[PDB]
Amino acid sequence: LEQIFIESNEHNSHNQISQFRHAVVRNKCKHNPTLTNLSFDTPVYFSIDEVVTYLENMNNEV
Amino acid sequence: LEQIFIESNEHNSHNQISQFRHAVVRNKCKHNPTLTNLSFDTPVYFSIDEVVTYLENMNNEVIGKLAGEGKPKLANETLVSDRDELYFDAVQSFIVASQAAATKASNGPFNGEFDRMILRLHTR
Amino acid sequence: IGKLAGEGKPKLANETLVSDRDELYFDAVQSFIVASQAAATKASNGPFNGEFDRMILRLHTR
Repeated sequence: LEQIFIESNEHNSHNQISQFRHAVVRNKCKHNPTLTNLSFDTPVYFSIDEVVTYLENMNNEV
Repeated sequence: LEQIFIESNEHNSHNQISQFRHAVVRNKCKHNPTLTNLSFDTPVYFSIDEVVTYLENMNNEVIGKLAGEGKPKLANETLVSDRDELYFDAVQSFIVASQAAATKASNGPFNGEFDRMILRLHTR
Repeated sequence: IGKLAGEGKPKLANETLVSDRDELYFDAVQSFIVASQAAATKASNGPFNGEFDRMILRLHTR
C-alpha cells in the first residue's frame, strides 16, 4: 500500500510519509464508525479519494 | 495466560489487556484473603465466570451526568461504591442514557469495545 | 494536566502545583485525579501514559 503510490524520488517524504499514513488511519476511523476505531493495517472498507480531497483542503486552510 | 485469554489482532487490544488483567488480579485476591501480599502471576485461585460477568457488565457502562452523580446508576436508582464488588456478583441491566433531563446520563468511554471479545471468549 | 489557562502543570488530587517535575515523582507516587470532559473538570491525559504498561509489569515480575 505504501509501494504503489509513495515514491523514493520526491524529497518531500519527510513528514508526508506520516501525513498520508495518519490521514488514512483517521479517515478509516471515521468511515467505519460502528467499529471501535480504525488503524493502518485493518482490512476494513474505506474511501481514500475523500482523503485526497481532505489533503487538498488542509493544503487550502487558512 | 496472556495468549490463552487475549489476542493482539485488535488495534485497541492493549486496553482490553489492561482492564482484563486488573480485573483478574483483583478477582483472585477477592478469592484468597489470607496472605498479606500477593502478586499477579503467583499461583492462586480464580474463576472464569467472574471475569465473563464483569466484562459483560462494563460492556454496558453508563453513569449519571448530574453534579455529584458520577457513578453507574441502576434501574433501582442506587449508586455503587465500587465497580467490582457488585458487578462480579452478577450482570445487571441499567437504564438507557438519553438527553432528557430526568434521565440525563453519560456514556461509557470503554463501552462497545468488549462486545466483540466476549462472544468469542464464550465460544471457546 | 489541567486544560485551564495558567495551569500547564501536573495537577494533584488537591490541585497543588509544583514547578519541577523531578522531585515530585521521586519523592513518592502521585494520586492524580483523572479527567472528565466538563469544562470546570476538563483535563488532559499525558502522552507518556498508555504505551509503557507491558514494560512495567514485566519489570515488576523480574
